Amino acid sequence: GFKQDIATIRGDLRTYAQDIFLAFLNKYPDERRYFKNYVGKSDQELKSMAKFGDHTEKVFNLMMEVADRATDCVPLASDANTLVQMKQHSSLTTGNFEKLFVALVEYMRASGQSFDSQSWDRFGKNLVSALSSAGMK
Ligand code: HEM
Repeated sequence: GFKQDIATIRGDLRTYAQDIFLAFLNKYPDERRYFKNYVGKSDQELKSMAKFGDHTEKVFNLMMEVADRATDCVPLASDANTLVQMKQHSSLTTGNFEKLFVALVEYMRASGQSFDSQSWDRFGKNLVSALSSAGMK
Protein backbone atom coordinates (compact mmCIF):
# COMPACT_ATOMS: atom_id res chain seq x y z
CA GLY A 1 0.00 0.00 0.00
CA PHE A 2 0.85 3.71 0.17
CA LYS A 3 2.76 3.44 3.50
CA GLN A 4 4.89 0.59 2.08
CA ASP A 5 5.55 2.69 -1.04
CA ILE A 6 6.88 5.50 1.14
CA ALA A 7 9.23 2.96 2.76
CA THR A 8 10.29 1.66 -0.65
CA ILE A 9 11.01 5.13 -1.96
CA ARG A 10 12.83 6.23 1.19
CA GLY A 11 14.95 3.03 1.12
CA ASP A 12 16.54 4.20 -2.18
CA LEU A 13 15.51 7.88 -2.13
CA ARG A 14 18.24 9.30 -4.37
CA THR A 15 17.66 6.69 -7.11
CA TYR A 16 13.85 7.02 -7.14
CA ALA A 17 14.08 10.83 -6.78
CA GLN A 18 16.37 11.10 -9.83
CA ASP A 19 14.45 8.52 -11.90
CA ILE A 20 11.04 10.08 -11.24
CA PHE A 21 12.27 13.68 -11.68
CA LEU A 22 13.87 12.71 -15.03
CA ALA A 23 10.63 10.97 -16.08
CA PHE A 24 8.82 14.23 -15.28
CA LEU A 25 11.26 16.46 -17.21
CA ASN A 26 11.34 14.14 -20.21
CA LYS A 27 7.53 13.72 -20.39
CA TYR A 28 6.98 17.51 -19.92
CA PRO A 29 10.07 19.08 -21.48
CA ASP A 30 8.71 22.64 -21.22
CA GLU A 31 9.02 22.13 -17.41
CA ARG A 32 12.81 22.04 -17.70
CA ARG A 33 12.66 25.87 -18.09
CA TYR A 34 12.17 26.14 -14.25
CA PHE A 35 15.55 24.39 -13.86
CA LYS A 36 17.80 26.69 -15.91
CA ASN A 37 21.12 24.54 -14.74
CA TYR A 38 19.62 21.27 -16.09
CA VAL A 39 18.88 22.60 -19.63
CA GLY A 40 20.96 20.83 -22.30
CA LYS A 41 22.05 17.86 -20.13
CA SER A 42 21.34 14.18 -20.80
CA ASP A 43 20.00 11.85 -18.06
CA GLN A 44 23.47 10.41 -17.50
CA GLU A 45 25.01 13.90 -17.40
CA LEU A 46 22.54 14.84 -14.63
CA LYS A 47 23.10 11.56 -12.74
CA SER A 48 26.87 12.36 -12.72
CA MET A 49 26.23 15.60 -10.90
CA ALA A 50 25.98 15.60 -7.10
CA LYS A 51 23.92 18.85 -7.07
CA PHE A 52 21.20 17.35 -9.29
CA GLY A 53 21.09 14.36 -6.95
CA ASP A 54 21.15 16.62 -3.87
CA HIS A 55 18.27 18.82 -5.13
CA THR A 56 16.11 15.92 -6.23
CA GLU A 57 16.71 13.99 -3.00
CA LYS A 58 15.68 17.04 -0.93
CA VAL A 59 12.48 17.46 -2.96
CA PHE A 60 11.52 13.80 -2.65
CA ASN A 61 12.46 13.77 1.05
CA LEU A 62 9.92 16.53 1.71
CA MET A 63 7.42 14.78 -0.60
CA MET A 64 7.72 11.63 1.51
CA GLU A 65 7.38 13.64 4.77
CA VAL A 66 4.14 15.18 3.39
CA ALA A 67 2.93 11.74 2.20
CA ASP A 68 3.71 10.10 5.57
CA ARG A 69 1.89 12.88 7.47
CA ALA A 70 -1.22 12.45 5.27
CA THR A 71 -4.28 10.50 6.36
CA ASP A 72 -5.87 8.34 3.64
CA CYS A 73 -3.82 10.30 1.06
CA VAL A 74 -5.10 13.68 2.35
CA PRO A 75 -2.16 15.99 3.11
CA LEU A 76 -2.06 18.43 6.04
CA ALA A 77 -3.07 22.01 5.26
CA SER A 78 0.19 23.14 6.91
CA ASP A 79 2.29 21.07 4.49
CA ALA A 80 0.42 22.48 1.51
CA ASN A 81 1.20 25.96 2.89
CA THR A 82 4.94 25.23 3.13
CA LEU A 83 4.98 24.20 -0.53
CA VAL A 84 3.03 27.33 -1.63
CA GLN A 85 5.07 29.83 0.49
CA MET A 86 8.53 28.46 -0.38
CA LYS A 87 10.42 31.22 -2.28
CA GLN A 88 11.55 28.55 -4.81
CA HIS A 89 7.87 27.87 -5.71
CA SER A 90 6.81 31.54 -6.21
CA SER A 91 6.23 31.26 -10.01
CA LEU A 92 4.43 27.85 -10.00
CA THR A 93 0.78 26.93 -10.74
CA THR A 94 -1.07 23.75 -9.62
CA GLY A 95 -0.49 22.36 -13.18
CA ASN A 96 3.29 22.10 -12.48
CA PHE A 97 2.51 19.79 -9.56
CA GLU A 98 -0.17 17.99 -11.57
CA LYS A 99 2.50 17.21 -14.18
CA LEU A 100 4.93 15.93 -11.54
CA PHE A 101 2.30 13.58 -10.07
CA VAL A 102 1.17 12.28 -13.47
CA ALA A 103 4.82 11.46 -14.22
CA LEU A 104 5.24 9.78 -10.82
CA VAL A 105 2.10 7.65 -11.26
CA GLU A 106 3.10 6.67 -14.83
CA TYR A 107 6.59 5.73 -13.55
CA MET A 108 5.01 3.53 -10.89
CA ARG A 109 2.60 1.91 -13.42
CA ALA A 110 5.59 1.18 -15.72
CA SER A 111 7.97 -0.09 -12.99
CA GLY A 112 6.85 -3.70 -12.67
CA GLN A 113 6.71 -3.21 -8.88
CA SER A 114 3.45 -3.36 -6.85
CA PHE A 115 3.25 0.35 -6.06
CA ASP A 116 -0.18 1.54 -4.97
CA SER A 117 -0.34 3.83 -7.98
CA GLN A 118 -4.04 4.65 -7.46
CA SER A 119 -3.15 6.03 -3.99
CA TRP A 120 -0.36 8.21 -5.41
CA ASP A 121 -2.83 9.51 -8.06
CA ARG A 122 -5.29 10.40 -5.29
CA PHE A 123 -2.56 11.90 -3.07
CA GLY A 124 -1.44 14.09 -6.00
CA LYS A 125 -5.07 15.20 -6.68
CA ASN A 126 -5.55 16.00 -2.98
CA LEU A 127 -2.24 17.86 -2.75
CA VAL A 128 -3.16 19.91 -5.89
CA SER A 129 -6.55 20.83 -4.33
CA ALA A 130 -4.76 21.77 -1.07
CA LEU A 131 -2.15 23.95 -2.86
CA SER A 132 -4.92 25.76 -4.72
CA SER A 133 -6.66 26.37 -1.37
CA ALA A 134 -3.38 27.69 0.16
CA GLY A 135 -3.38 30.33 -2.64
CA MET A 136 -1.62 28.70 -5.63
CA LYS A 137 -2.94 29.77 -9.04
C1 HEM B 1 5.34 17.85 -3.93
C2 HEM B 1 6.15 18.45 -4.79
C3 HEM B 1 7.36 19.23 -4.48
C4 HEM B 1 8.15 19.28 -3.36
C5 HEM B 1 7.99 18.42 -2.16
C6 HEM B 1 9.19 20.24 -3.59
C7 HEM B 1 10.19 20.54 -2.69
C8 HEM B 1 11.23 21.40 -2.95
C9 HEM B 1 12.36 21.55 -2.12
C10 HEM B 1 12.61 20.89 -0.79
C11 HEM B 1 13.18 22.47 -2.71
C12 HEM B 1 14.50 22.91 -2.15
C13 HEM B 1 15.58 21.94 -2.64
C14 HEM B 1 17.02 22.30 -2.28
O1 HEM B 1 17.31 23.10 -1.37
O2 HEM B 1 17.94 21.77 -2.95
C15 HEM B 1 12.59 22.83 -3.95
C16 HEM B 1 13.14 23.74 -4.84
C17 HEM B 1 12.55 23.99 -6.07
N1 HEM B 1 11.42 23.49 -6.55
FE1 HEM B 1 10.20 22.24 -5.70
N2 HEM B 1 9.00 20.72 -4.82
C18 HEM B 1 7.93 20.22 -5.42
C19 HEM B 1 7.42 20.48 -6.69
C20 HEM B 1 7.94 21.33 -7.65
C21 HEM B 1 7.47 21.49 -8.99
C22 HEM B 1 6.29 20.78 -9.58
C23 HEM B 1 8.31 22.44 -9.55
C24 HEM B 1 8.33 22.94 -10.96
C25 HEM B 1 7.74 22.34 -11.97
C26 HEM B 1 9.26 22.80 -8.56
C27 HEM B 1 10.27 23.72 -8.73
C28 HEM B 1 11.28 23.95 -7.80
C29 HEM B 1 12.40 24.82 -8.14
C30 HEM B 1 12.60 25.56 -9.46
C31 HEM B 1 13.20 24.83 -7.08
C32 HEM B 1 14.49 25.60 -6.89
C33 HEM B 1 15.62 24.88 -7.65
C34 HEM B 1 16.92 25.16 -6.95
O3 HEM B 1 17.35 26.34 -6.88
O4 HEM B 1 17.56 24.20 -6.42
N3 HEM B 1 9.01 22.12 -7.38
N4 HEM B 1 11.35 22.18 -4.10
